[PDB]
Amino acid sequence: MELHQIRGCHKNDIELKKYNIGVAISLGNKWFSIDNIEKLVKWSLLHTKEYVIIYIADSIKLSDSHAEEVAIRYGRNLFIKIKERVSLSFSQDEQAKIIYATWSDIADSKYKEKVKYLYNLYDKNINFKNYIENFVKEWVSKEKRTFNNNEINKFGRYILEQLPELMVQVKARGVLFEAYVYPYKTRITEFVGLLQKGEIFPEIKTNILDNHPKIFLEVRE
Repeated sequence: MELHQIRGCHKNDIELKKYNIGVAISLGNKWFSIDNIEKLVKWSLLHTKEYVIIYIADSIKLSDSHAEEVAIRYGRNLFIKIKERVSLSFSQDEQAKIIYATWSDIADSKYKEKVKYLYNLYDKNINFKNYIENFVKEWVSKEKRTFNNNEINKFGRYILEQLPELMVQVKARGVLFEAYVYPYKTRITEFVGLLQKGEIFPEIKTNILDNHPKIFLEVRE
């Protein structure tokens, strides 16, 4: 595993250890085996400024929040497996650098205001709604299963919940992390790139972005 492509800084800022690094796990994505998560976490500990923040970032009713629901159904059991692998793979010195951020650790009141902005935009702006939905339709068109329009719309809202964490630097239990690692560029990361630059839906940048954009580090074998 090494850095492939970087959006938001130069290669020199990474080998200089300027930033804390988040490991965004897409639970249910076949690449995020425990072995690959361990390799992302290993790489992150070696390149980080200080901390590695592990969190659930995607999931393509016991809670009003899909990301919360995911957290309590599956995110906890995943965190339990990662913890045990880590305590056998790393020294007590390294384990102290790891923060297991739950959805509620990240989605504080400031975060929820951003999400709420997006939800309202999804409901009142039909171009924005239509665009978010097509991300969903693209994904589902590479899966076998079909989905109705009502579920497409629901899946779109799930994206908006995670959007601020990809766009802005947020704190996880009082620890700012400026960059996150992910094994592949996606349509989401290209979308976020445009949002941060105000080249698409510029109202979003005006209302939720703070001139400290999340840095995306593409890291894989």
